[PDB]
Amino acid sequence: LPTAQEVQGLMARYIELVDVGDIEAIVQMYADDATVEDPFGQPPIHGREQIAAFYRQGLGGGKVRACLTGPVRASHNGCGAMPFRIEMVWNGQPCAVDAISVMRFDEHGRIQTMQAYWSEVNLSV
Repeated sequence: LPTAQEVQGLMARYIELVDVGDIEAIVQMYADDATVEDPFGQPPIHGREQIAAFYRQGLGGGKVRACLTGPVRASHNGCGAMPFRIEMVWNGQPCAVDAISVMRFDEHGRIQTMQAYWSEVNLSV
């Protein structure tokens, strides 16, 4: 179970992997039975294949950038939350999303649950 410092490291690493677009490396951060709710409010997806498909759809387009917009907030029970911004292209036009990711890690340091808070009010095209 990651310490608060280790959570800061892991969640920062996740953003780095999204930024360079390494689908396989992202998927390996997840527990094999992990759930993802992105955006929060939508039905969860379950398991590494479904999670792989999700990131392939989102990042497979090639030109996606992601960065922390503030520090990772970490707990002492293997959880954390971070503010970030994703920049993509739908239109040929640049668009961006401001989001917050909340993660719970398991006792092996893998992501058990991820929830991403955002909606169209956080979108700019």
